[PDB]
Amino acid sequence: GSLVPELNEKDDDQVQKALASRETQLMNRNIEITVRDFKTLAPRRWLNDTIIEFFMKYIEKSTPNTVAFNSFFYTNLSERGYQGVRRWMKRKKTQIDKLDKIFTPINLNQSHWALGIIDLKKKTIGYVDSLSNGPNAMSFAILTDLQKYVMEESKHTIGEDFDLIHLDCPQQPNGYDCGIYVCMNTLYGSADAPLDFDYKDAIRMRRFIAHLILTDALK
Repeated sequence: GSLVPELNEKDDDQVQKALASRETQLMNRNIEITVRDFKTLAPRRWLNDTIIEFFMKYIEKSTPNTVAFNSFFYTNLSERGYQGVRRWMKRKKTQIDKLDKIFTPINLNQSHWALGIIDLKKKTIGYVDSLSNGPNAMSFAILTDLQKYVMEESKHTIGEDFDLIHLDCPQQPNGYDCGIYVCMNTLYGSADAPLDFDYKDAIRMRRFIAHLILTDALK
């Protein structure tokens, strides 16, 4: 089958409109998306925090027993430890012991977008990068932090024995589609699907998110 649909002509045009539009509110559901933000979905552009946040919340609402944190989660966890993110789970109206997965979009050095996947059932923490040179210091750190997070959040009941892995995923053909690939990996991860997508699937993602935004998908 396929996880990212092809838009019908009316839906793809609505997107086109909004992209060529000069308009301060396409959406407000607590994520306000503007044409300015929307335009980062436009082709060849760097996807911004707001659009990731949107997609993440979409995934949450469209996936049982799943939490998909925004990109500021990892920044706070990294700079301030667990104490800097200790209420974030409670705010999700759930408990960590009651989840299948936890997604964490990661903005490395403000440009490079990557993905952390905590799979509580599989007992793994994966680092997924679409511009991967291989294991490195930052990926190691990400895995270590996410593990620490699990260990704390769970009041030290789970996480200490998790497999800390580097998950292969499809590699982007350019230096700007990181955001999209993160979204792609999140969607697939959420469906427990192998990360076997291609670049054509990825470009369709841009239109899809755009569609989702314009159709008030979070509602």
